[PDB]
Amino acid sequence: ERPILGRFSSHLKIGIVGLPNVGKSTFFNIVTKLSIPAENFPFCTIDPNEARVYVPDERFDWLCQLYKPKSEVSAYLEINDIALGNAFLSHIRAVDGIFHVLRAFEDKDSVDPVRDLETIGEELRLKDIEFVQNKIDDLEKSMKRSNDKQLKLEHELCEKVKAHLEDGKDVRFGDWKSADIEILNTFQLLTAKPVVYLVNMSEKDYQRKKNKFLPKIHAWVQEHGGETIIPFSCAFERLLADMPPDEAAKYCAENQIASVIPKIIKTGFAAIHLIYFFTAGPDEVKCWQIRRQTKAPQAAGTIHTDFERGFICAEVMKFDDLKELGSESAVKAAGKYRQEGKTYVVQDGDIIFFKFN
Ligand SMILES: Nc1ncnc2c1ncn2[C@@H]1O[C@H](COP(=O)(O)OP(=O)(O)NP(=O)(O)O)[C@@H](O)[C@H]1O
Ligand SMILES: [Cl-]
Ligand SMILES: [Cl-]
Ligand SMILES: [Cl-]
Ligand SMILES: [Mg+2]
Repeated sequence: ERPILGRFSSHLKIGIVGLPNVGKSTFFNIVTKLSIPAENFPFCTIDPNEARVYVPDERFDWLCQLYKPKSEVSAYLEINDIALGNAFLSHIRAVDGIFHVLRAFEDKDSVDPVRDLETIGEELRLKDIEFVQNKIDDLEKSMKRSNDKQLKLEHELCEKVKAHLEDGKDVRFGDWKSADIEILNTFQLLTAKPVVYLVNMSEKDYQRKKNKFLPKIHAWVQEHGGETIIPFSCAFERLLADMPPDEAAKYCAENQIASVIPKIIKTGFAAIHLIYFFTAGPDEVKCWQIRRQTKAPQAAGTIHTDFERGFICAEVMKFDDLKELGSESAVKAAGKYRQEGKTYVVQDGDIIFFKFN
């Protein structure tokens, strides 16, 4: 319903945030080892702390089996290893979502995730108050010399925002009007950025699917957003990425265990409000990355500007209808090759051909 809280930008990043020595770089290096080579994004500089990972998708893979196309193109998630400090917030402001890593395994100076959640939670809210407060000063200083309604509106929000933060809540979970969000998105505020909780634990805990700290983390999250908790073992994953495909498959069978990195990649990608639509022929099958609540013309623009400027229609078929009926010819036969106009919001998984001029 409401507009999305986050920057109206193409190149979205997710940051690895957490207390020191909980698994941040060990998780990043697993991610890095699975990354796309930086030379394949020639328009971008990929710093050593940055990596981009293919978003795995079973629907995408099925479309590659069907068309057996010449070019298979995936979407990607950009993950940023950050660092806790002050210059910590430079790297943290430049991302659009947080992999909040939390330590849930015993050492071999204390072990507690919910305490670490509070430390970072509080530390995040405080530096947002610091941000809001300064613009609160700058606004009312300028309102002395101007009668601008926008200065008043921005001032009213900044007061309501600081109330929310002092009340012990994150800007992300406020009940904001559409126009408040517009102003909020200018501020790039830390607690406006979405979180995916990654509970790092032993390989034993992970495989057993039980952990002493998990119910205490889980119940806390329900009281603070209800965001996704993915339990994972950083050691197991490190171990598993270091071994080749069939050794991994033998290991996964014999230990009755499986990697959750794909789920982590998928969940992070969705959590920062990205989706994609497919295009699919023998030429290529490609995932077309877009923000949620994107209308069909703006989606078409992402391929070629003309597709938007002279937009006629988007010829869209759902994935479920293609896998069921076996081919596009067959989907057409059943009158399921729909035709959508300029106010059609694109669904994740839509397979689209655009008509224009
Ligand atoms: N599930 C686990 N079991 C055992 N050891 C682990 C597990 N997860 C992480 N570790 C170890 O704990 C350490 C965590 O450090 P690391 O992953 O480098 O975080 P970091 O990047 O140092 N965070 P920061 O200090 O903010 O830079 C590593 O040396 C890991 O080997
Ligand atoms: Cl850094
Ligand atoms: Cl440092
Ligand atoms: Cl097209
Ligand atoms: Mg690190």
